[PDB]
Amino acid sequence: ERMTPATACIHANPQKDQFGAAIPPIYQTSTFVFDNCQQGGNRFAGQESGYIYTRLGNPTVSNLEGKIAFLEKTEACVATSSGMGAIAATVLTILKAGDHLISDECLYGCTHALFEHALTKFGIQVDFINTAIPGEVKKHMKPNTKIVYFETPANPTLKIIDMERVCKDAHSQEGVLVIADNTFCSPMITNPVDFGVDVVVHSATKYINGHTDVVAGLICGKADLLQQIRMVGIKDITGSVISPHDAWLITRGLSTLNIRMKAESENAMKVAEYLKSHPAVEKVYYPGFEDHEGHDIAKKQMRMYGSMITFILKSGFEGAKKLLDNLKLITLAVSLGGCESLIQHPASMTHAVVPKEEREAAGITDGMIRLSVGIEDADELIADFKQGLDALL
Amino acid sequence: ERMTPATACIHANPQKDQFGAAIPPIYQTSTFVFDNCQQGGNRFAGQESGYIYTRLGNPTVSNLEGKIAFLEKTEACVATSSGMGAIAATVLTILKAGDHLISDECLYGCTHALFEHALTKFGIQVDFINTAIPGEVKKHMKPNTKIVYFETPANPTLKIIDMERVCKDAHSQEGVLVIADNTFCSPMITNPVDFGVDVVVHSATKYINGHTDVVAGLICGKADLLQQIRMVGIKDITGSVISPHDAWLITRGLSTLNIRMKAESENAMKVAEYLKSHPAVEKVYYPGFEDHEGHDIAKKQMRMYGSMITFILKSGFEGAKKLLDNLKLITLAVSLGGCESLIQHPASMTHAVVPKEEREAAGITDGMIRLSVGIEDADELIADFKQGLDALLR
Amino acid sequence: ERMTPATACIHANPQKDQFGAAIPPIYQTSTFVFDNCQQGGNRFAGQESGYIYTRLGNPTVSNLEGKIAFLEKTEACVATSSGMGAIAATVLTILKAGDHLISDECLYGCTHALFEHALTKFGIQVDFINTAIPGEVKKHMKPNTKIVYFETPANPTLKIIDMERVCKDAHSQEGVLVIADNTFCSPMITNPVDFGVDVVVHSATKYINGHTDVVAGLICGKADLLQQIRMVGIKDITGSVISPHDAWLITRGLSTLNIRMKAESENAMKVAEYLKSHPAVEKVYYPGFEDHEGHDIAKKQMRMYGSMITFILKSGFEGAKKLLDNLKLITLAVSLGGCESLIQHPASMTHAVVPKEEREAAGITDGMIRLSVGIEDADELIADFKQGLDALLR
Amino acid sequence: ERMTPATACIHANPQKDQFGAAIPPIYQTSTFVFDNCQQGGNRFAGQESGYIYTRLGNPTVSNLEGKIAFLEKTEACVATSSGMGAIAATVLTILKAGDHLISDECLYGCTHALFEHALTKFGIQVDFINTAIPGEVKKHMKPNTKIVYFETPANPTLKIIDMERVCKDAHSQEGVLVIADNTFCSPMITNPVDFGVDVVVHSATKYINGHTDVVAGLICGKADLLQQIRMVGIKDITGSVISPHDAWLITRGLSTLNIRMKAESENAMKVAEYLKSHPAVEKVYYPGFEDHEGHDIAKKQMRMYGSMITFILKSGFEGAKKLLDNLKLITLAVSLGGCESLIQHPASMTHAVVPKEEREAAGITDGMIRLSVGIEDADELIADFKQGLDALL
Ligand SMILES: */C(=N\[C@@H](C[C@@H](*)C)C(=O)O)c1c(COP(=O)(O)O)cnc(C)c1O
Ligand SMILES: */C(=N\[C@@H](C[C@@H](*)C)C(=O)O)c1c(COP(=O)(O)O)cnc(C)c1O
Ligand SMILES: *[C@@H](C)C[C@H](/N=C/c1c(COP(=O)(O)O)cnc(C)c1O)C(=O)O
Ligand SMILES: *[C@@H](C)C[C@H](/N=C/c1c(COP(=O)(O)O)cnc(C)c1O)C(=O)O
Repeated sequence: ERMTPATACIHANPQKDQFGAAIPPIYQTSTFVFDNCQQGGNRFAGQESGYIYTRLGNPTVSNLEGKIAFLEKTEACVATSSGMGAIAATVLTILKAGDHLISDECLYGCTHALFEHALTKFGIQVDFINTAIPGEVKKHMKPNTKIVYFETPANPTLKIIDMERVCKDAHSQEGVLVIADNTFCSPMITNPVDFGVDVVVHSATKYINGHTDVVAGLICGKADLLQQIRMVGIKDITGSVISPHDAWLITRGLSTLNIRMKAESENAMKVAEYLKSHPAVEKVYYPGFEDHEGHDIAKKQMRMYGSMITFILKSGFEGAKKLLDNLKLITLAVSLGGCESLIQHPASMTHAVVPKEEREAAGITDGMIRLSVGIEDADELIADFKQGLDALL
Repeated sequence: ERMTPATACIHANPQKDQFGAAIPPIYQTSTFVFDNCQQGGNRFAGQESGYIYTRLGNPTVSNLEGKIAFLEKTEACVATSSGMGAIAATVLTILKAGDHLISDECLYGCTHALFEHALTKFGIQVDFINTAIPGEVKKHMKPNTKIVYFETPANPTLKIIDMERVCKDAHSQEGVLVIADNTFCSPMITNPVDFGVDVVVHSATKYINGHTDVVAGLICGKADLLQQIRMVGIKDITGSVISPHDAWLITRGLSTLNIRMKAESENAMKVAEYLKSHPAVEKVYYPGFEDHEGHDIAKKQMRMYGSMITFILKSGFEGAKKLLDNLKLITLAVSLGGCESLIQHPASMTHAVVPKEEREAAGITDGMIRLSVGIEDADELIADFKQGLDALLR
Repeated sequence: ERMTPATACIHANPQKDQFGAAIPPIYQTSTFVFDNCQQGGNRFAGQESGYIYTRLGNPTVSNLEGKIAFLEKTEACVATSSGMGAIAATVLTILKAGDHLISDECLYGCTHALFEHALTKFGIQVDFINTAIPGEVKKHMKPNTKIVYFETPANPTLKIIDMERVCKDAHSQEGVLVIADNTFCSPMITNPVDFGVDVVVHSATKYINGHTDVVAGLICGKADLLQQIRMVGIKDITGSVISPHDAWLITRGLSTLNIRMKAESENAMKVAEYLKSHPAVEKVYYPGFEDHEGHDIAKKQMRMYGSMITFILKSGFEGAKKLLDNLKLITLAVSLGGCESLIQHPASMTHAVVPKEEREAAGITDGMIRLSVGIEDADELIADFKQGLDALLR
Repeated sequence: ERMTPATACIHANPQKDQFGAAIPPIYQTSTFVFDNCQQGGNRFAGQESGYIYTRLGNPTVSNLEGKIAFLEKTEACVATSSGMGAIAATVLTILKAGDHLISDECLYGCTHALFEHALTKFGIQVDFINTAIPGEVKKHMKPNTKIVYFETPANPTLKIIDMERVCKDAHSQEGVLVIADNTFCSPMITNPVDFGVDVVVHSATKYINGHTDVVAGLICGKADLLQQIRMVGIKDITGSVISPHDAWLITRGLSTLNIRMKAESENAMKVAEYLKSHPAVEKVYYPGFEDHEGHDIAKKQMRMYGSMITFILKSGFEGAKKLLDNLKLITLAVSLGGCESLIQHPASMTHAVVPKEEREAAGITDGMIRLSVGIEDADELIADFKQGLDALL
């Protein structure tokens, strides 16, 4: 029986330090000494194991990578210095001028901009579609289609996508890679490779680190493709090299990932249910609600329903600013997945970079408020909302 | 009068900490709290100053950036998580499928690969020329030429390039950006903008940090272009986001940059002179040599001659391995610019990724050794080469 | 109503950062700049707030201190660079040659040594008694008695001490300080001041940091006494100055203290129950057991029963070694309170420094094993003991 | 021939990391795993090498310790979490109630308080004398004398003490240890064991780290005494355990110690000479001046004259505040030995804790200004003083 996820966030990929250090040391070194020239030339040629230089690989970073690969059930993992770097190192390794990419239209704002404006200036063709509609992916495929990409639940509407149905369509022609951004679930909730996904990416800045003090990304997938991503996407094209110090903080944060995800999902269900019945609140989105579109798909793909909640007030945008400015426990900031509860307004903040018309076509409204529930006491979270919401009348 | 470089590497871009901290604290935070929504919306719309999220900006990272922009005399500076990321974020922001790039053919191995393989699969045209030769730049210019790129002294031959000349040729046509990789010199030795260069990049992993423990890059230039590089190159395309903890370490390392560069240059002159008169050595490339090509150019562009030394042994490849395997003080590893002296063999190590014929055309032979001298005692360094070299011969 | 402990370990003592940093920066600075001399002179004379020098105070260290003082319900808290430093700075500030100290005889090995050997060469009188036994405290009180000191549950037998009782006896004479080492419980399980305790110390190296990567101590109590401990115990006598980088890591670790203590206590109840019914096990000490001595006292003093479990194998010393050498998931090392489960053998390890007869008098036998349960899957933990224990027997 | 000091601040005590890390990794771990119980019990008994727990020892900390021991030419070194901790762990390991200590009266203010008030309440007898006067030490010895302690140059007057003469006197009776606080020189300037000193201490917060961001101390001396200091002074009495992260920063700072000390001493000579001829300045103290008392002893004991300068204005204390408040490059703060130049006023700042009468009996006046010169450009340092001093007229 496979080591459980609970035990594995601490003990997968055990390290062997020469002194028996309980916590493996931090390899804050840019470079590694060769014993002789032959060894150096063998490593550079890929003929001998061992380290060379921190943009190419680092033992502290590998420690984190093997733990994550295990938790995602993939052969390998490549760590980067930001979720965007993980995304970009992946798609810029795979694609070239002439290729085609299909993406869900509801994405993190910066990923949407990368696909709409950067890839298209490098000669890559992109389609933005609703990949939650059965059959939509297959309808937009062309012979040169190389990647189908999506986020579920989506940032920030929490739209659910049936991953297995998307993979069926994408893999109905040879040579297509399906990439899922699994940031909002984390590996404790979902393992996208279960459903046919080829590559899984994360902003490790969010739940995996969980402590709001590290910006970093992760790429999980087959070893041969990830070796290409490492030697092309990381080494030359993005240069998104994580600091070994930051990787060591993420391994530290990872050790409480299982207890954090459970506590945050439990609190989120209580908070979502509270929000739903407040008279000032118009609509609440939470994957665990039975009336949430794709709830049955969500239950199939997610072990817990997450700590992300998106909601709309009956007083709209102006209502959203008043509530948000008057919260006393919940913190006003972007990002998510930390131990403290955060909240923000996607149309003027995380998704302001996406043109309104594209926002709204994807279901992102100007009234939406996006909340990431931490591990505070749930009654005190509810009480902060009550006081803030009662003031709206 | 302008704050000298010797004071500025400690005191340029002074910070204001609320507690008066002598060393400004480490902002190891991914996100920043808004006082109210209007302020957050305003910061995202570029209408109000203040911070948002570390991929977009961070106060510790800005501290290092302002210090480097001052030292390079540029309006702005963008830090990244690797010298390659600085190069990539810069050229991927500027160019688009269909553009043309001119580069010196003698570059760091990974940059040459970035240019030869990655840029060309994205529809960019690239020519590798000898920009040190009068006329080559102007002859290769095309209507879609956007960038002229070079390193001087070059990695690893230490070829000197007349920057003023290259800039006048590149800028004889409108809309061309000249980009210089100033890593081997550091801002203490050269400020390439003095010669007309538009953008200056660095692998801050080398001399600037100077302690062999951080991988990071810097981009220095005008505010307009660097604001585009930050919003496109960093934010979307590379995601080469420097760690605030590493930026703080670079700032620490930067405070001794002036005394390290001086001490390393002084050592390097002694070591280069010793290598040049050793019977096992065919050739020594050092910018300080009076005979060497580009010496008057190197002298006009460099305040010090640097601590890089490249040399070729008369016994070739096999001789290089024997010497590098028997060195006891000098450290065998890639990288450079640290306090400890480092040495390596470019054809099988840093430049093994470049096809042999491109290596050979750029003067990278297989008898070539590259050395980065640190701040050890110069006599102990020369004695390590003496025992290593004598054994080769005897 | 008071902020709950579950919220307070993240949000008590909120900081105000000038940039709105969500995670307050690391003040890794030794010294602080004065705006003018008067201000500096005023801060040194205790007449003006603000910082001076990190041995004397530091904003990152104050952040952790205010968070812990809130969690323990004390006016103040002083952080140190080790649990021993917290103990030493406290007792070396209070006592002077000629004073008398009463301590429970069952203590952490190094504290017992500090007390038995160091304090006594400095002219302090020390008696080690069983403070869990009615009357022993009052019977040993002398006119010069300054301190009554204990740990509950005790390291490593987990003996429970009725704190309210000990305090009423100690405070039946004027001028006595009761000091409780609350490391095994953490502020999430017990607030010893609720029972009349004056000073609470911790090895923050254990549960509070909770990630096995920091050595640090805390002292919690009244502002008057802690101001003396900071100006004498820390500043001159121990020089146990915590690193701001480590304090920041402790603050990070503290944010999950509530969910870790709950998860570890829940696991520990399951693991203790399994050990108790295993035929190779003679005895299991766990505060949650309904039969065990001091259970109603433990229940009144502890919100949770903790994750420490101590047990004795019927095959004694040789059996303990075999079991500890064949465990595959539980980690053999000293320390405790981390996310990973740790185990060790007190008579040859943490308490080997205490003369055998003192160990034996305090109930530390050589068949005794101490376990600190972490947050792994409870069934995997029990399966590691099952294979280890079955092999012992078979 | 012994590795030079220049080379040794980088290369003494070379480490062997399993991956060949050029910069040895950071052992930020509180504890170490035993391979078996027997190994654990052997280490605890002092019968087997290897690590146990970070208050007892740590590989990153040992790296720093062996580099320092080499540079000081002592058998061993114990690192602590502050210079005061180094001092206290040493004297509290050696002494017991009934013992006697002789100290120079001109000391860092906090050391003076430790000796005057803490040791005396633990039954230790202390004499404060001018140890620069030939014969003074011997005159105050008693049968129970265990330690003779001093600082040279002294903080903050820069009084010079003939170490060899002090050691002769102290070692004229059996069982006496001479302890020198060598913070103001650093091991690049002086190695006190050359002159008979038994134990050398440092505030590594100053020059050795040299970057004003770490508080830490160092104890250098024979292995058997330092083993006692480690197992009693550090383990139980002070608990002054340095953070491995801070030890790794100090090894990093140490690598530029030789170039820093030379540049700071060179700048200091220029600054002291400038100050000396300014008409607003009454008196300048600098060990390199030929009229400095004990100049000949200083030349004998110091390879360079240091970067510390103490001076007095003809406008006294009020003059000192005006100059100090108007310096623009020099930084107003306590501490010293960093890359930036610092300045402070000892009577109201570092030595305010010492009663006036004791200050003045030791030569510390209310007019003294203490300056620690960094590596800025010397003309710009002089120019900051010129503008500040000219304003005093
Ligand atoms: C992280 N998104 C953030 C921050 C941008 C404002 C959020 O929505 O608040 C993110 C990323 C990019 O990862 P980073 O480069 O910021 O580490 C990638 N995927 C997802 C889903 C998100 O949310
Ligand atoms: C360091 N002294 C300082 C700081 C106190 C104000 C200075 O004079 O400004 C010092 C110490 C103590 O070392 P730390 O505990 O501060 O690391 C010990 N010896 C000397 C000579 C001094 O100066
Ligand atoms: C590669 C082996 C290391 C190194 N040169 C690096 C370097 C770069 C890239 O900087 P990063 O390694 O990504 O921080 C860019 N510019 C120059 C000139 C470099 O030398 C080598 O040892 O040569
Ligand atoms: C010693 C082997 C470690 C540990 N107990 C530590 C501890 C201390 C000391 O704290 P520090 O190790 O200096 O941070 C003080 N109080 C208690 C109760 C402790 O347990 C052990 O494994 O028992």
